[PDB]
Amino acid sequence: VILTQLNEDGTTSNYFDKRKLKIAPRSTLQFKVGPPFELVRDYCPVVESHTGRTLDLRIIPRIDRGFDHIDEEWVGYKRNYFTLVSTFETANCDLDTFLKSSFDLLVGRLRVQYFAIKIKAKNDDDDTEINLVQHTAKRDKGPQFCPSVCPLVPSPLPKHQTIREASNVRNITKMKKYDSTFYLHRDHVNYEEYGVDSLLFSYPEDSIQKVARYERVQFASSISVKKPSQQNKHFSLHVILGAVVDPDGIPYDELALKNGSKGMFVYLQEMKTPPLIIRGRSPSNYASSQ
DNA sequence: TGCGACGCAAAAAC
DNA sequence: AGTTTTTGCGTCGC
Repeated sequence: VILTQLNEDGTTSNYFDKRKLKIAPRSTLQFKVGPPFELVRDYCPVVESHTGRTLDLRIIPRIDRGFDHIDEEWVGYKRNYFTLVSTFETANCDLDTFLKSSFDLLVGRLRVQYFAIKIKAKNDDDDTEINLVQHTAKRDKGPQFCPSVCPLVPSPLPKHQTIREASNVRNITKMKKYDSTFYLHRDHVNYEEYGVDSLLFSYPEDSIQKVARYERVQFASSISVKKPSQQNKHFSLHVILGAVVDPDGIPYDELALKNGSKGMFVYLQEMKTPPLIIRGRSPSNYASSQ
């Protein structure tokens, strides 16, 4: 009834079918590693502005809640939360050096203001985009919002246990313990070490995330989860790493910038999950029906 | 059909 | 060690 896989950090992922077994909402059995991500493609090259060295980039994503591996399918539930986390790494550039340097896109050089991640959901069979929604912990007693673009600096991805432990922290002492894992506070660096043109100082806010954490995410309530044939639709979750540039023939999205003007989120790399099945609100999707 | 809404219930968080 | 918080899902009614 429960199939267990050992995670990289020694925790377990426990896959179970909610058609057959109902587990408490806050049970640790609800936390588990989801489908592995695969490269879709690389897009615009990035180079360091004097050396000309190409920056090696890699998205490092993981799903930590919401998806079970059941009979060779990855299965989520429309009504339930998923968590998708991601960092990126620069294999050829240590963070401290990276933040002091400056980088251009090779398209013809556009200066990179900052790096950022966004997530998307798609129908994996036809590439149609599907809306995602997020809640706060307060859920219906708080606002709903769409996943946002997250400025980030390169970092290793925290272990599954760390994401679990940090999921519902409010206590200040505990927040302090995790702060260095999730944030870089630019206002605490020695400004004299940095040039005006440095990458660190073109990030939009002083508090810069090291990890993009999309928690309490759902597929939009309007999604149709079956095809007309009654076959399940296949969905995929996508993580895109971009460079944000000043807009003043390559893939990009427009972005509401800090100064008000219309930025460009230029695509650098994209990864996606294998096909996902989403179970809808039908009673037959729940053990309560049996 | 199935969706927005209301809120029970059970373990985490403190 | 009691209270509050968080989140899967049972249910009503349109």
